[PDB]
Amino acid sequence: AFSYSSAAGGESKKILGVFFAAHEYAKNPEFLGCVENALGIREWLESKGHKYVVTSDKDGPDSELDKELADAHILITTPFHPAYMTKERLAKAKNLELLVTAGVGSDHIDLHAAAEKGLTVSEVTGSNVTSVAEDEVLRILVLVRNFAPGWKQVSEGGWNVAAVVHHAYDLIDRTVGTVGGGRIGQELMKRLKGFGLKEMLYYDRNSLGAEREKELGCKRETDLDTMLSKCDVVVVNTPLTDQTRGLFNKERIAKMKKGAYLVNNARGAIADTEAVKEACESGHLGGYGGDVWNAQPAGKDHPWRYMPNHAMTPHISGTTLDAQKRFAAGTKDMIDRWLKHEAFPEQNYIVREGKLASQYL
Amino acid sequence: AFSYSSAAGGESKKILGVFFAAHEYAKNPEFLGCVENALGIREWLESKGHKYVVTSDKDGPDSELDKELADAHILITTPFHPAYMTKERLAKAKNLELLVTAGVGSDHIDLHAAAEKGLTVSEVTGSNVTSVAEDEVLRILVLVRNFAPGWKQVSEGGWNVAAVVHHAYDLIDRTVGTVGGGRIGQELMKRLKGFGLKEMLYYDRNSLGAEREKELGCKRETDLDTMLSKCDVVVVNTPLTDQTRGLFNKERIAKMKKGAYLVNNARGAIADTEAVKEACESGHLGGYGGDVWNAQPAGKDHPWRYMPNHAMTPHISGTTLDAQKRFAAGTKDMIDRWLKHEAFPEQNYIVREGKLASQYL
Ligand SMILES: NC(=O)c1ccc[n+]([C@@H]2O[C@H](COP(=O)([O-])OP(=O)(O)OC[C@H]3O[C@@H](n4cnc5c(N)ncnc54)[C@H](O)[C@@H]3O)[C@@H](O)[C@H]2O)c1
Ligand SMILES: NC(=O)c1ccc[n+]([C@@H]2O[C@H](COP(=O)([O-])OP(=O)(O)OC[C@H]3O[C@@H](n4cnc5c(N)ncnc54)[C@H](O)[C@@H]3O)[C@@H](O)[C@H]2O)c1
Repeated sequence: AFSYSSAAGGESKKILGVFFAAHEYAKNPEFLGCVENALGIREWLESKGHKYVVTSDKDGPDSELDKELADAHILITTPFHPAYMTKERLAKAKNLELLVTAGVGSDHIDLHAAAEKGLTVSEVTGSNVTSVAEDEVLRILVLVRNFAPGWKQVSEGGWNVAAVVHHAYDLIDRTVGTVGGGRIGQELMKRLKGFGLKEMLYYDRNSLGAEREKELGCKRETDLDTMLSKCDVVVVNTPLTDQTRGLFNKERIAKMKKGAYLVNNARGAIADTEAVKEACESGHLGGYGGDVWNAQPAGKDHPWRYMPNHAMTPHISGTTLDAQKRFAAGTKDMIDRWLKHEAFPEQNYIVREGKLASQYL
Repeated sequence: AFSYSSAAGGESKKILGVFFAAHEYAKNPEFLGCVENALGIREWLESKGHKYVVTSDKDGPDSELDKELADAHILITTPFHPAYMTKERLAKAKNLELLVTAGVGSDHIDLHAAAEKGLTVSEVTGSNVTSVAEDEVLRILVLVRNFAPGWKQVSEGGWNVAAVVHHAYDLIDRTVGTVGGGRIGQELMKRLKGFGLKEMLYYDRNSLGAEREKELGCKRETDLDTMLSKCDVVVVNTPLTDQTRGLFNKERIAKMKKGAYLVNNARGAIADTEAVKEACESGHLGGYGGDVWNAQPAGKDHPWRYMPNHAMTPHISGTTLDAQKRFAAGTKDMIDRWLKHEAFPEQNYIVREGKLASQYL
């Protein structure tokens, strides 16, 4: 009922948010990361005379996302329920100036297309990198120690120790490799310190400190194939870039030790769907697990749901209640800064001044 | 077909082993811990002119265990499929001199009764204490991060991030308490080092080093109730003694923080069955998980199978293929030493010279 705002010329800005529905779970106000509570920023936007419109309806061209997209200045996405911003969707977005990811990973945006339009793309760098590091250890131990079939077995009334431990091992004196030595890569190695690994290995374009490598008890592998062929466990910790799409194909998976484990809480598309299914069926992989899929939601018939020895979940690790707090705060901050014509922290920029952040090249 | 042995007077000794069946999984000879492969010691016993008899049939009084028990000199048990050696069963065991546990925890033996008969009870101290420490971290992360419902959800074709993360948290800046600062207690704290806990706490009759406490980043809690009321997560790491039976009752569970997590890979009976079920149903417990049950096998109707927020499996953690190697070797060694009238390592003795090891008092 108020026509103006505290912005230039009192132009009312429209902020569009796409979040999953929490339905009854939204009764917990700590549950910020959902369409119902919308990061708890509605009153703070409405009180500036700005418009705040949110939806969980992002799929197909009849979507609330496509309706509302035309006159939106600011788009908030979340990786857990990601608005896929194609060249077409960006081109219809006539007022769009800022794309902010409530989480980490902005690959659900056409970054090359956003860059060409001079749009700004940002994410809450660092906000759930500890949460994913914890979940990666979870997935390693669950696959190595064969937890899931055992939990299934006793929940359905059975008792057969052998049907579980015929495929259960200890992590001690095994070799773990992280593809990526970024924030999550490093938080993983910090958390694998006490497990008495043979070696902790990382592959990245960037050497860490010699001092950092000592701190993390890790060693750099120059060649990826050289790292993979030493590893009992492989963890994916890169963004989804043009370099990293389908990086874990037939060829690259056969380069891994027989019965080795593949954990991916980075992005599904970094691992070829059919290649992971088959190597799980053959046993060339001891198992595959992660919260991330090449389509979000994953179609009912995504094979990663039904393949053997999998530790799959929906996209949960970076959106625990504790993670939601951090990326909510970071999202509000960047919208605050944008309205104040203030630079974001340099690390939060994925696309700025028509250029992609070096880690997406 | 040979009537004598390399023992005193060439008395053929009978070694009785009770193991679970591995059926087809016994095709893997690394799968030592099963009735079919029987720790791979048959030829080494038979070649000394000793008798080796093994069975998975240990339950009821019509059992192969009860038939064979009468004339057995040496009994090998395993906690994963434990022969319950009651006062009655011991009294029928006319030749029995040595009870050796292929694993750790000999509570499935009436130790007070074994002590009265002057029998020797031993276990492979240290043999799977790293394996259980790993699995305890597994169970903590699985319960805190709510893995299991998510794995169930996607395996049955669903997709609902909220139905999982409404009860999913991060471990960082939370407080973990281990009831027991023994081998597993210590291997747990070593593995929780990198998780940025608020505090790592332990309760034990025995202080560790001041130097050890620094090494483990831990602090001692004198009063159990004082430890419990600070703890987001509680891990059970004591043997099942007279002190520790039903230690986790109604009263003691209500002393834990609301929505706190209880992990038990020690022994089921340390936690009252109904008390754990109810506190899981009320949410006073965020969840309960472990591989150990007060009856082994657990009856089809054990409530811990069907209660909410559980991370239960059969008894697997201390009998991964890697653990089986270590307790097989230790069992063969102690039988070797017994035949040579050689003392076992002091730590392997549960019952010696009519006395119980201090940690079972
Ligand atoms: N499951 C979740 O909820 C969740 C949450 C957080 C992040 N993620 C995913 O994890 C990714 C990693 O996050 P982060 O915080 O570690 O980011 P980061 O930018 O700190 O780390 C990424 C690392 O990858 C390296 N890299 C990029 N392309 C490479 C290539 N071709 N070869 C070698 N190294 C390459 C970079 O040098 C960098 O060190 C995110 O981009 C996101 O896709 C998922
Ligand atoms: N799930 C499995 O497969 C598996 C495998 C290994 C052991 N376990 C169980 O774990 C138990 C612990 O194993 P461990 O290797 O740490 O043994 P440990 O003897 O090194 O540690 C036990 C600790 O409990 C303490 N303790 C005993 N009674 C106590 C009491 N009333 N109050 C306070 N402290 C008390 C002792 O002081 C000791 O430090 C075993 O007895 C066994 O029951 C299970």
